[PDB]
Amino acid sequence: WQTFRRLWPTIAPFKAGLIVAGIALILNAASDTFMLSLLKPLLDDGFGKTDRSVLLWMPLVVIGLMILRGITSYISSYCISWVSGKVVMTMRRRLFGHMMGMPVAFFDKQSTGTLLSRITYDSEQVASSSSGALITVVREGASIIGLFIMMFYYSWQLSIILVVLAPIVSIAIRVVSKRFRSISKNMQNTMGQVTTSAEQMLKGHKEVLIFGGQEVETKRFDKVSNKMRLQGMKMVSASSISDPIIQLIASLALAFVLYAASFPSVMDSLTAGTITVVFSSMIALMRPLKSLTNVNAQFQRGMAACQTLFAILDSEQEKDEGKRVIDRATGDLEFRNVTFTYPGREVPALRNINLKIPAGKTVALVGRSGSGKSTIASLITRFYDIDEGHILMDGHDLREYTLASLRNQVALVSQNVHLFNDTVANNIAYARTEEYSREQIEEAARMAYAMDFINKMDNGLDTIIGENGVLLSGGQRQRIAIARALLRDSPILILDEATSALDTESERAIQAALDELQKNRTSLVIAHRLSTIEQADEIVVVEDGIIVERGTHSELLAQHGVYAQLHKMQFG
Amino acid sequence: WQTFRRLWPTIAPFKAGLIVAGIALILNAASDTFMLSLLKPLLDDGFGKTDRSVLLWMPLVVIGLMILRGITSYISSYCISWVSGKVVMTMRRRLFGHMMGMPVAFFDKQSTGTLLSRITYDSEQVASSSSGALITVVREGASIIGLFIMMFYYSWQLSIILVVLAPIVSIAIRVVSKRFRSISKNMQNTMGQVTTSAEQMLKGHKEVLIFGGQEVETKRFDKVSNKMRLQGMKMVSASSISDPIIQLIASLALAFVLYAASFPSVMDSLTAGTITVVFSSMIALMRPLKSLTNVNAQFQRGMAACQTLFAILDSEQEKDEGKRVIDRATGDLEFRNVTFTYPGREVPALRNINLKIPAGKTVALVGRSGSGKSTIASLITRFYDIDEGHILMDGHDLREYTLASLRNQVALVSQNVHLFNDTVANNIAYARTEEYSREQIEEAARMAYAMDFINKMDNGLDTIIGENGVLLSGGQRQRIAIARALLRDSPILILDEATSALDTESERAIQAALDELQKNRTSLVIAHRLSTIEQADEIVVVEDGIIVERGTHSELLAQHGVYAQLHKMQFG
Ligand SMILES: Nc1ncnc2c1ncn2[C@@H]1O[C@H](COP(=O)(O)OP(=O)(O)NP(=O)(O)O)[C@@H](O)[C@H]1O
Ligand SMILES: Nc1ncnc2c1ncn2[C@@H]1O[C@H](COP(=O)(O)OP(=O)(O)NP(=O)(O)O)[C@@H](O)[C@H]1O
Repeated sequence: WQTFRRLWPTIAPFKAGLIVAGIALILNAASDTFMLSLLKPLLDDGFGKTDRSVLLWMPLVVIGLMILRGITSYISSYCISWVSGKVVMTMRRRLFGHMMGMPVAFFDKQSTGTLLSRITYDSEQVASSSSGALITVVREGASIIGLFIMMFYYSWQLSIILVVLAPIVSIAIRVVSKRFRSISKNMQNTMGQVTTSAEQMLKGHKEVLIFGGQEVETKRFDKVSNKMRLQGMKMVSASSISDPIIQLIASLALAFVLYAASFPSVMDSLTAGTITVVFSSMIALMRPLKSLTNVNAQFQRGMAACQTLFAILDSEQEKDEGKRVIDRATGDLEFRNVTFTYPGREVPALRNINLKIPAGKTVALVGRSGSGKSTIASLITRFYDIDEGHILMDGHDLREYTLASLRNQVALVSQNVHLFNDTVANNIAYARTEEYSREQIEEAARMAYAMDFINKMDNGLDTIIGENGVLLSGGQRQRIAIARALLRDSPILILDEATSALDTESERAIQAALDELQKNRTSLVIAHRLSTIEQADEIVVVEDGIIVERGTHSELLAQHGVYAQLHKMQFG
Repeated sequence: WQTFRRLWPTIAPFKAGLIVAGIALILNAASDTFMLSLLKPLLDDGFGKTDRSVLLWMPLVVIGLMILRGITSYISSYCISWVSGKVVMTMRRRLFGHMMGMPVAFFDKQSTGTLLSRITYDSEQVASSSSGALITVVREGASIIGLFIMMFYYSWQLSIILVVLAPIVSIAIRVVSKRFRSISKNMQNTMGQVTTSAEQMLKGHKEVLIFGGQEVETKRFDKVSNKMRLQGMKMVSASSISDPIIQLIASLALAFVLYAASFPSVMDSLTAGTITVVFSSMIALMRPLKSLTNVNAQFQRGMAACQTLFAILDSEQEKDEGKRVIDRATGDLEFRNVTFTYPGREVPALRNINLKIPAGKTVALVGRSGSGKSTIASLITRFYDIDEGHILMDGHDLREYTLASLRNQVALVSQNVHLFNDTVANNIAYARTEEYSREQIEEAARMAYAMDFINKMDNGLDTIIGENGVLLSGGQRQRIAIARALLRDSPILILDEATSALDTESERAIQAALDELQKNRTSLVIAHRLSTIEQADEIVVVEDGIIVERGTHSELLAQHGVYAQLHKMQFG
């Protein structure tokens, strides 16, 4: 029940395997009563049954076994492997999704590696536990149930020995079990870190070469790798001494039987009938119990694992939700005295900031490399659901709106763009339906000045791109990121320094293209190369987390207030 | 021997565990002969030995067992878990390193996820195999050796049955074994892909939200996850039917004994002495063999795994090597008619390109967003060890030089910069020795216009940065990447569009800083914002994979050849 219990819910839909495998167990039990009912007799009494028994019962061994034994063995493996494989893969399925249901700074804090690990490794653990362990915890479990209810009344004297050591083996084992849950848990995170250190290794290849520390890396790894072999070794050894100690408690109630057989049987009451069955039943029961211990380890490993990720899944959906779902979008972006800071208790990266970007209009964000530009940029699309103030899209605040469509009401080109490992078409197509017309993309790639090189590379939009635009120019990439963002075609379009690395001529080319389209929609462009703002409906000069000037390329320039300054630095 | 064999080398240094665990096995065997030499007698003959036997031999059961049994159980677990834990973690250790010993487009082609996976998952497999399997393949293995040499001469008649089914069970099993090696192998890659799809998930979070396809992702995952539960299930079921089929061959030679016991024993020669021991020995031998099968599975899983990564490690060190190791570096970069293309058979991204950058001089790379700029940039530091031509640092070609110091002869600021998850200090410090003076960095961060914001954020250089500069501005990051690259202080410095996203004023600030330092060293700056080139010792205008103009801001401008064009587009 309880934690264990809370896991049965996800196993429930798969219980058909549990039962079918338990029924397979039973049938092999029957196959044993018959295999005993032929093997021992033809043993010594062999030349005593050499005719009728011998001959006529040979084809019943091959059939008794093949049929029952064989088909039942494959009934067990059959339904057991199945019940686990599904609960495991269905487990990791549930996390994956929950993971991305973790909006915000979650992904900011911990290394992606630890998360990645959780899916892979943690799920696998809880898997083995559910299947093979439930089968034996109920098998050797029911074996212990029969032997204790047997010695119970059948020999109330020796059962007064079981009621002195049963609670002692049970308590000593409950404890070793908690250190099992724990040692495995830590064993997990460790495995997780092995991952992280491995990701960095690869992700940072370029660096690591000129870096001048490939070995500094080797070192970091050896330390983590090792902390793994020893993390686990820690548990395995803890489990090894765990067995012989329980043998002690077993060999204790059993030796107690020998002490009461020297005096109490020499007082009858035990005789050669009970000093045979109560003792044989003792030396027997200690075996299935001293097996349930060795497998308990594995059951814990997984159980503990369940609870780790049971919890990670029980975490909080950083995806707060509103209600109002809109399909239309006149991009009437508006937000007042919105103040903002990142992980809670620190110093605001954006103070009392008021601003309105009416539909069709183009508002720009320029300021010192460090003012909340990119911040507010991403803050529009709720990535941080605010600090204190009001941000509303058409009179309605982001919250009033459903995160879902809200984010469907905007296209973006993040300062540094991230891409996938598909085809050009796709990296653009993976932009809402993931399947539009070959036209839209053809067009988008063109109205993004890129159809020329797309076509230069064989396979065109069908060409495989570098994992995160690795096998091609950043400009090319950026353009493509602009492509994607342009094709989607939203009412509110944010281009966070979308020019970043561009052939000046090519740049201005897009600029023209932009003007042509953005002429209707609401556009919020935030770049540094002023050249692409001189003709914006309004420019928001912002420094040190706070806005300082709203004006036309003209007003600003004339005003000589830090914008002008930058427009001076413009050249020289 | 062979593949299996080739793995023993890495297990060798750990064989002390193998032997100590085998000696522990033996000792438990002796503990069994004595446990039989007390348990059966006190069984029925209990009230027949109720005094001397009973009493005086009880403390020898508790000691016989505790001592031998207990200490031997912990001797087995002890040395076995150890031998594996080391061979596994030492395995993944060897790959990790080899992995980064894979210079070039390796990391370009396949998803980092697959590699990451290999370490984690593949190593674990070969681990279990080595330990638990070698123990039982030699245990149940030697058990089969004794039973076959026994029935051998002891009953040459029934041994003429073993020499009819032994080769049949052996061949049927050798085959199931190959499908074990295979099904596990594919099972691996699958697990690998589960990883990749999971990485993308997280890495692409930002996207995936505005993306508008969180569920498209869910779908991709379910398909891979599932392909996993079924990949493995495929093997497990294949193993399940594998057992009952071998039971068939066993139940075959055994039933043959019953057929020759009805007529041949009824011809003596077998009688009730041999129709008891040869048959008992038969029904016995089929058990340890029908166990070696079930564990063989696990042994294969790992064996196959060894060979997968045995090979991945046996791959080619894309790190070709030279000989000449230099410590000094007057940055005399020089290279003629060097042509270059990427993955072999395609169209050159750099043609006959000749260029010399003499020590102290500053050569710039500008051209259309698509010309081999970043390419040659990275080509200097050998990342692609060339196509056809000559690139030499001080008369000596890159090859003549040792990759090692060669890359130590240069500092770089890649178009898009990659960072780690340490402290500011470190992301800069991880730049050769990984431990310099607090000054150098203080200075580097300053002479990189960044000490101001570094100090604005609490903990300063001791502050924890975002996994790959996530929790701070790209400008800030870029500057830091410049920091790192600046502190190292090399003779040849390449700044690939190092300004990318910078506060114009801040930009020019660095520019000044650059001039001050680069005044002595050899500097190759390749940007787009021309403003930071107007005063370069020479500007290399390059378009469509080929150079087209070498001249001063002046000559070029005056010449009116595509450079001027760009310098016109400069504004407007
Ligand atoms: N995750 C974070 N945690 C704390 N502070 C942050 C975080 N992200 C950004 N900041 C702060 O916000 C500013 C950087 O972000 P932002 O203002 O969005 O950059 P940006 O406008 O793109 N600047 P730049 O890239 O230099 O043009 C600085 O004041 C940072 O200290
Ligand atoms: N790994 C690669 N495999 C194949 N082609 C590549 C690869 N990397 C770059 N290219 C080609 O080389 C050019 C892009 O690289 P490069 O010329 O270095 O960019 P760049 O000069 O930095 N351009 P930009 O970033 O736009 O200023 C294009 O013609 C690409 O198709």
